[PDB]
Amino acid sequence: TTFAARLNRLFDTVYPPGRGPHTSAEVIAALKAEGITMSAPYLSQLRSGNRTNPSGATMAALANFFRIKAAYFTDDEYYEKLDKELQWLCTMRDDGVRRIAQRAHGLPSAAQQKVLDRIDELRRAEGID
Amino acid sequence: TTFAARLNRLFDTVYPPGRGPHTSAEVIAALKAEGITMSAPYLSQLRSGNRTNPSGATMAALANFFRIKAAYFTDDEYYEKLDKELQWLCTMRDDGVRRIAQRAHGLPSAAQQKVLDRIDELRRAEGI
Repeated sequence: TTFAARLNRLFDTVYPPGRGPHTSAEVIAALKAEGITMSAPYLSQLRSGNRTNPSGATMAALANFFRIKAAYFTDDEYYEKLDKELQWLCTMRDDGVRRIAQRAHGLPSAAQQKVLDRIDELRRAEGID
Repeated sequence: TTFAARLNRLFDTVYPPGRGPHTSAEVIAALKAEGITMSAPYLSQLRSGNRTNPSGATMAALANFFRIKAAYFTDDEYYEKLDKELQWLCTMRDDGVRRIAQRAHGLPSAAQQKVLDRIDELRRAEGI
């Protein structure tokens, strides 16, 4: 929940289909495309963490870039109100979870539950739980 | 499957997190902000299909907004490779499968397999 934390978070979960995440320069690019002078290193130093605490414009820019609200960055709660769906994304990019979802999509609720229950058996078994 | 639909297919699949599908108006405005200009009711009739076969450049600026490639409208290869994969959501979203899918993410490589195995063990109990 540093700046660079929630920032990179975006960088790793929000991006167009058939496609990987945006580059820093891809962001910088879009930033000049709406007329915004942010130095490309000024992205890096902030993603690394060399001097956190950026200004609101500096924040609202890249919130509006990813097309989410900058309350994400400020309000610790919206961060959490969001991150659910936001995590949820990097969930469904996972083959395995895909395969599973696919297969178990045709069982009855009753049988799909055993799956859910079987799932639990294995997280416990891994020390996940 | 025609532009008026392919463009309508996009508003209803591609939209940002914690957000509703994209709006035509906010589509026009967002382009304008680039310095890029486009009519409101052109698009409206465009989406109605009351004016098809648009500028090669009209398609581009428009894909650019949705952050996808322009081929989505021309190239059906890229398309089917998408919208059916874009069709993943509603079938794999809010189903109850939601939890099954989101619990299962944490799992290790071997574990997910045991779950794949467990499913056929359950399908078999019906017919497979």
